[PDB]
Amino acid sequence: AAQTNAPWGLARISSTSPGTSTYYYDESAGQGSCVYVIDTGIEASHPEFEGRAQMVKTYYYSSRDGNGHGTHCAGTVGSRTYGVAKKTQLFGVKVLDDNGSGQYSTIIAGMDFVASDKNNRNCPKGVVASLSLGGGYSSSVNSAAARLQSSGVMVAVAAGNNNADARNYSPASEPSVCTVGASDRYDRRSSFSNYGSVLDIFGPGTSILSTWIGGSTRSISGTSMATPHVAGLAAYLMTLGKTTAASACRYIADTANKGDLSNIPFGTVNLLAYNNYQA
Repeated sequence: AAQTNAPWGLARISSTSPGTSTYYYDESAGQGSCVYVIDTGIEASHPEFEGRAQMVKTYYYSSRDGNGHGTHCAGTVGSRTYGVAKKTQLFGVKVLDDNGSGQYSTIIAGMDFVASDKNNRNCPKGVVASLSLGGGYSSSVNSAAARLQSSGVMVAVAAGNNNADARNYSPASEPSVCTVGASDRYDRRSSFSNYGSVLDIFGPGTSILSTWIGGSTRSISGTSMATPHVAGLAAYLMTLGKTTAASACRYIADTANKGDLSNIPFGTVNLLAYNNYQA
């Protein structure tokens, strides 16, 4: 399949070269996979989700995305127009309040919830979790991601937006999950994108156009918006049977576009998410 005038980030993960505008992808589009978006929630009524999005857990007075961040990332995972896996199921876990903040205990509880709730769902092609959130280092937030990953969920986490080594950030620094950094439309590391040895892969993260609350669209920048690109790709590749949850991060790393990024610090991997789709 092909999406003309796709968001540049979509076009980038189907292209070896920057600056293209068409998103090429297998038509299976992540059907049969599930991606938990652990965030502010999802405006599941957004027409761009076509009923493929639903809230399954909130840790606040409402399950509504009164922020837009979670709807934005869910859009990059599986929205019709702005999404990588346009057929995947999206489940919303609202661990961030409508101001984008959230305590560690509640983010651990949401990760612990996904690891169980997945056994309640139909995801024959496997389960992915996109975590477009972060904070200071925590062994207990790290271990929760490791538990979610070990339970059989592909865990993609943002590296953080601190222009620093991600090893001081959580869940970013947890070794076993897929720590995702942000690139930009000219194949540079995003000015804010964290780096370091713990990073496994880079994704489009600067000026990402996706869904927003109120049925609108918005472009925002952040490693939080690169994560859903890799989550979506993970669901995509898992639906294709190319990988599994346990090895999806390694596979995306092996099949990435190597060495395409500028201002990648020494010791940080130079790998850009890439579906390697051949029409």
